[PDB]
Amino acid sequence: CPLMVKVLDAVRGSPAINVAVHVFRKAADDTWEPFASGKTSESGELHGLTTEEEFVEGIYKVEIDTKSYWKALGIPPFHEHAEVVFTANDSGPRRYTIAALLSPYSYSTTAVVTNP
Amino acid sequence: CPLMVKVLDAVRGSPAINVAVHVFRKAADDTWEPFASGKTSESGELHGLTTEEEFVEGIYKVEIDTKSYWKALGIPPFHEHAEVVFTANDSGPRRYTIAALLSPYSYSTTAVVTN
Amino acid sequence: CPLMVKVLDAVRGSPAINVAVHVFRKAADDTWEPFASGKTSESGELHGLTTEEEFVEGIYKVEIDTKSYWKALGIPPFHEHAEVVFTANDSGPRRYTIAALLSPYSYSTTAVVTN
Amino acid sequence: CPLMVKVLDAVRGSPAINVAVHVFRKAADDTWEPFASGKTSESGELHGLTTEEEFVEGIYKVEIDTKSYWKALGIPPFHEHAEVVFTANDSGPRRYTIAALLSPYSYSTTAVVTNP
Ligand SMILES: [Cl-]
Ligand SMILES: [Cl-]
Ligand code: NA
Ligand code: NA
Repeated sequence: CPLMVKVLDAVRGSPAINVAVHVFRKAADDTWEPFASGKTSESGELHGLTTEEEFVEGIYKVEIDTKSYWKALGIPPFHEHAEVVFTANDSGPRRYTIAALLSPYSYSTTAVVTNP
Repeated sequence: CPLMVKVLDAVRGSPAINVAVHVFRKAADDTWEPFASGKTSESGELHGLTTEEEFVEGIYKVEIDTKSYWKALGIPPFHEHAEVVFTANDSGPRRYTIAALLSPYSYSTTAVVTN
Repeated sequence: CPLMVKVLDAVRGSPAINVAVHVFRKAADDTWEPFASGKTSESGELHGLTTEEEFVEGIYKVEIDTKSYWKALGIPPFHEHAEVVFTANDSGPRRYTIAALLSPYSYSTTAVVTN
Repeated sequence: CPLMVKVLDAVRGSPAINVAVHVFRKAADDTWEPFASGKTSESGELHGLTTEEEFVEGIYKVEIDTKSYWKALGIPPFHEHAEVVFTANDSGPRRYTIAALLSPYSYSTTAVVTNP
């Protein structure tokens, strides 16, 4: 599991469940190519997006579909989605956790990068 | 002037208006002594808490009354208040902006310190 | 005026100065068209990106060039940039402040929307 | 495990390790009485602070010793500590996770309250 996504809801104080997440990898022509996707679980987590073999160095984008999440709760949101863009680097063994904390008009995102 | 408080509401995307703020300063006996208080304006800001003369070196606590703010909006919040504790003016006078971004079950606080 | 960007540095407790910001607007063909750009001032603010006349309804993307900011300060950052995507002016004209609070491996963004 | 504390470092993108955490419970005389304490682990977590039996309804304070953490890293910080104050409420079964994300001049705290 080299890449995991965790989403929290700051209004309810809970995991953000059933949030759609789309991952893209930047192609040689500078376009975003679909890479992996899923929906967060009851724990607000999305595991098994990729493998160590496929997750090579590159520029990746994680799109978290926040607007659909808030609309389902009946809360008017600001953003279309949250976008997290970063370079994956082979500086020794690494695991990446992309965390996001959501509010209707604000979000925060943190990366937790560890040596397993 | 040397100490300002700014509060935003992350649910509405607006300044957090009429939020009560209490400032304390740690005394020689280690107790929290009342220092200043007020309420945020329509812009979510609270100015005029103190003066350069009165705002001496010390340990200060800025208590932002978040629970009362959320309850008045009909939203159940988690925290009793947000507490911001810091040493001020230990390298000479500075201007401090204590900013807070509020959600019902989360908040962030940042300090902007200028010379 | 109707669109302002404000950026703070959570490591230094200061405005984030000289941060490049690029704004795009989604076109009818679903592509991101350049809309405006600039750099934050000594106050961490970027004013004058657009006018009420030009800032019509649409989907906008505000790209804040965080990696270049951190690299210039000698700090290794995680993100390439912070991207803020939103629909603007769909219920008539509004004034938008896009605020961002930066750390090397984390950022937050908030919108303050006024009528 | 009704109460857990998790601390992250936003400068390094890592768990905040060996951070001292002190929990207090508000007494009848309005004073803060020591309740539990510990240091965050290699995962930035602090488990086993209390038990379901002892963790009754009340007002609690979680103090995270951020200044000592940053001083050890040689980074000048703003806050003396981060303080998280809340009422524990018996609205059915509950687990509380107090999360904190630390930067030298800013921190964020979130509560994740779940029904186990
Ligand atoms: Cl003042
Ligand atoms: Cl503008
Ligand atoms: Na994975
Ligand atoms: Na516990």
